[PDB]
Amino acid sequence: TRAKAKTRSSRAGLQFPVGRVHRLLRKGNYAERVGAGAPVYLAAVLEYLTAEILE
DNA sequence: GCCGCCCTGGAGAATCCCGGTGCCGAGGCCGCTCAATTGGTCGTAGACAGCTCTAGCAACCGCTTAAACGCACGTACGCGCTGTCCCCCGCGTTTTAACCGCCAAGGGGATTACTTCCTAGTCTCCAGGCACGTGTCAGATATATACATCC
Repeated sequence: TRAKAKTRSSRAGLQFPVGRVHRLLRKGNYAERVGAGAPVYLAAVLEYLTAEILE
């Protein structure tokens, strides 16, 4: 009985994809392990910088 | 009496406005579809605690001595002014090639799918290279002592 799946971006209240950023961090040869909050934080920072330049 | 010239009225055509209908840009909807999500398991990265030894730090001392500082002088150089000439800019005219639109065939390269096999990851065991400490040894250096000599 799986629950209703929701995205990690909606959990973090973001528009940038947390899962895509996590996959690019895991396959980008940056470290052996990637923490859970690191793609959330990096997606938030990227979304903020995009918001500043777009405004 | 006959013919020519000036003044004024109503009907035909051009233009503005509105309604019906067709076409371009964008958004909602649907379908595929693959990558994010969820759930469970497990190994290990890192947090935590503990002991030992070394570096840093605040505030003080004392001594030395070379660097910093202050001052006077002088003169070299930054800067302003003037001349001059030359070279770059503005403009008119002529050329010319960039740009766009065309063949004509062929290869390079990006994808999609598939097959195969070689090579690199992983695991276990072992041994020798690297790091550290030390005994020993030959080259470099300083002086002890003996011989020739000037006054």
